[PDB]
Amino acid sequence: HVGTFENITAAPADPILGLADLFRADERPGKVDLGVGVYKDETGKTPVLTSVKKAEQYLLENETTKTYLGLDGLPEFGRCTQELLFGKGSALINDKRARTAQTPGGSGALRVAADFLAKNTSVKRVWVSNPSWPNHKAIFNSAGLEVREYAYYDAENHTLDFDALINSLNEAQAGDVVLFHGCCHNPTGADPTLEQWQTLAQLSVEKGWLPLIDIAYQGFGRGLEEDAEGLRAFAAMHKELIVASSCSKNFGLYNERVGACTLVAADSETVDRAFGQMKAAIRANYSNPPAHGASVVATILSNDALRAIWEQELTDMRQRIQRMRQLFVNTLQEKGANRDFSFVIKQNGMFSFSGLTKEQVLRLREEFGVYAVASGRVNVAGMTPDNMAPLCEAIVAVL
Amino acid sequence: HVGTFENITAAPADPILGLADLFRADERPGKVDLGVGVYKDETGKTPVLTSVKKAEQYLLENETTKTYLGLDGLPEFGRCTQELLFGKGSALINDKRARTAQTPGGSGALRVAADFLAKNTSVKRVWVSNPSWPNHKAIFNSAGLEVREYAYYDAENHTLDFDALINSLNEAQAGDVVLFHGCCHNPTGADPTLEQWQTLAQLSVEKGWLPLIDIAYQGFGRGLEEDAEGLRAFAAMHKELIVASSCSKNFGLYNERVGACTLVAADSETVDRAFGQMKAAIRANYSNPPAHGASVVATILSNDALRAIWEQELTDMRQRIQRMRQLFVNTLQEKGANRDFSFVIKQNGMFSFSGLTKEQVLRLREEFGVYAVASGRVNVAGMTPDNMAPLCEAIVAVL
Repeated sequence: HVGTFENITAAPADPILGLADLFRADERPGKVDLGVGVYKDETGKTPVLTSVKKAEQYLLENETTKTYLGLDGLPEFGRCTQELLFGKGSALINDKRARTAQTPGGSGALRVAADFLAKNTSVKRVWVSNPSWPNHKAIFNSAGLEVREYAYYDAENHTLDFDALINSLNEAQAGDVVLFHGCCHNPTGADPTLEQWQTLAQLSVEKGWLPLIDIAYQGFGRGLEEDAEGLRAFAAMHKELIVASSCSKNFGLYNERVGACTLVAADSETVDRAFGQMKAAIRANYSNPPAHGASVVATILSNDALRAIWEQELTDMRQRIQRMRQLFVNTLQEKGANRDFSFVIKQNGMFSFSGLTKEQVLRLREEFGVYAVASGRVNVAGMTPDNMAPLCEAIVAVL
Repeated sequence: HVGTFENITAAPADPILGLADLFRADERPGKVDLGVGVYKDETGKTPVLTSVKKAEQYLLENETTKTYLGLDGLPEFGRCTQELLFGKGSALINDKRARTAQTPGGSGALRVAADFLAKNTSVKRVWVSNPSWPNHKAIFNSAGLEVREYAYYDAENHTLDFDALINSLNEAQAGDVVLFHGCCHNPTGADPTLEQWQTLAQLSVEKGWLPLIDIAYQGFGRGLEEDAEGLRAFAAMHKELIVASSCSKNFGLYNERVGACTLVAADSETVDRAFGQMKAAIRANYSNPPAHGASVVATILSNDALRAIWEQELTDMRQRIQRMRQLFVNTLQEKGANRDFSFVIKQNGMFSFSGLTKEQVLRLREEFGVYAVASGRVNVAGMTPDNMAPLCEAIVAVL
């Protein structure tokens, strides 16, 4: 009998992993990795937040069981998540129109949403932005859902081409899902203004789309509340929506897999009915979600002092990112960049498209030891006041 | 337009939660919960193990980042898992034939295995015992795989009807997956002898089944090494295996979602191809597995002192369960039970089928506050020296 695994085709090499290997083997002292996918501080570290360490100590000292939680996880974490998303006192929460399942990361939430939609609704198609966050397609396709892209970023002029966006969405049908990044669009950093969000929300009601908001950077754009404005504009106008939220970045809890899938429906009866089926989707997957990270988040958010420490940590991250954005632009100008990069200070979060070609990206790595991903996406948190001049000189040299 | 969620039909109520609800509302003091699905100690608690607390303290002190690891999780956890499953000096390990992805519990492992099989192999069918763990069907069905049942337990006579088992498996085709519980069959507690495992292993090679060993109770039957005998009998004889392992029960890490999916193939290059695609299945699901529980397990197993503590704790759990089995039988006899329950003494792990009718189970609950599941499955870890007499008196009264 031939082996069941004998003829499996190798998965394509991960170009990201390959760059990471090359980088760690690179012995040049001047090397700089702008391709990284997580936050880094000024020293190049991705530390455990102090608020998280404190919460973990509290759990160490107080947890008396690790017995299974329900399929939807820790109720307190669900409540905290809904408040972050919709605001405390939200009419939506008061009307009991939202149900939240804690999931292993926003990634887990996206897959749970995908499986739930596939098994219980007529949704066939999910629309995502161009450029897309690479992982959306794999997740939705895995559940049997088609993924299509709508117009979003004007790469030549470095803008969110809103008119192109709206027009391209005319192709989306009632009952399709349209996925928007809540804030800090990954990878462009180009977000709708509030007016644009309101226009999108109205359009979604007129066209009958089911909005899915992927929000993994609440707090990295302009602030916690500001960053939720778009989501809330949608929540105000829609009877239904899905939110896949993450605490990986804003709590620095990446590997603990802390996020949630929130369902909103027209009324309590409907959302409860839907949620029962979402729980079934969870039962057929990983059964119940990992407690530690969600416990940490609930612990931080349900304590005034810890929460304040965390909010400052988040503000510090946001502001370092903004500083690097401004310093990048100014240093490019100082180094004689032959064109303007002001778009960088108009963009939110750790990622922007540099506008560099793949050839320029290659040249940057080979000649200058400056690493970016093929798309030209750079993580400004990979920049520091000490590495900024040489990396900008390098960029100017390849323009 | 409206409601994508409006036409969703209600999930059937799950009687488990229903029974938990009933139990919770039951204010009677004599309550005995034999329906629970986790280990409980003599005081009726599901504690965090001391070895685990020590490991968590060490992590708090030493961890400096929670940045994403690979989709396969923590390498050291993978290695320790493999060593537990296959033993020191395993030729299989020496030949580099195994790869392990840390997953969110054995449940996550089973789903990942299912998705990996569905997307990359010709497996159409997974065979499970009658009865088996209730979630197997949902998990495999979710991935598009049919689930079929093989004969296993003779409920009238309280035996693993091995001849019935073997014959029923003649229907399993080459390339089908056949799932066996590694030890402490859930829910019967009836395990194959080593000779029976060897017979199954040989049959499996002859018939070309892909064995999937679901092992969630290693150490609860006869001991760590003994409980792996079955798995190892399969490993000795097979070019390919999948193991879904869990640390939920033997480390008391239930809600941290610590388990693994281990692929074994004919050789290193083959298992690498398979493993790459398993990683893709993970990427389309929850992406990274949750670090905390796996870090705990790796910390314990890679330290001689901590490991020795953990093994003693595991022995204590195993031995308590065995003592309750013995005590249950002796107490029923002394209480004049109108029949023999001696089958309970030889069964392995925390579960047995009591043989009580649903009428008797209902009466047990309504009249005596003794809670079993409708199937008559009892969790003997729900028994204690203190509750044993009234428990057995209630049972005698309903016989």
